[PDB]
Amino acid sequence: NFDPRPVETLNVIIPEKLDSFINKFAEYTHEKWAFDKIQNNWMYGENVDEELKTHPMLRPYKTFSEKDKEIYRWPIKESLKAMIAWEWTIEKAREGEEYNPQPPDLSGVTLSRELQAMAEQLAENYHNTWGRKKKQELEAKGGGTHPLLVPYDTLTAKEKARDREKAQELLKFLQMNGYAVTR
Repeated sequence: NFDPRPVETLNVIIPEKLDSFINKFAEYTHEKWAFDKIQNNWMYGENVDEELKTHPMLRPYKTFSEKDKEIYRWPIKESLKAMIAWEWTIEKAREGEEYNPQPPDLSGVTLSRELQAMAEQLAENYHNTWGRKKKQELEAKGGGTHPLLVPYDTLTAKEKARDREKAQELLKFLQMNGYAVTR
């Protein structure tokens, strides 16, 4: 049984100051995506094409329209709104330690046990968001089920990994930019 209730973000307001973090982290997430594509021999094209390995978003984040930037900014805003809804504090406590994209490597950033615990809550909320969306999709398309429509805690480690990776990346990037996140 699975009744996912992701945190309701619609009326959560992110403080204006965090817009600098949103834009830097959006840029990073695009750069990481682009890096992997370019490593796999992808190139700029006017259309997405898996045969030719072209993609129109293989160019600098700074050249994007607002709409295209929002592709990366929206999920980050949704993450921060969850954190704010949970009454976590996010404060710039320290100076940050921070077409051929070469994004920062996050593999050397270590989260405290307590930040890892916070990453688990984020990960579960990602799963709940996907899950509630998936139930609506299924019903709109005529029913059926999906094997991952189970509570987060019941997922295997492999099934948890994508959500865990997402949550860690956000917290690591916050830490690298000098933010303390507490509850």
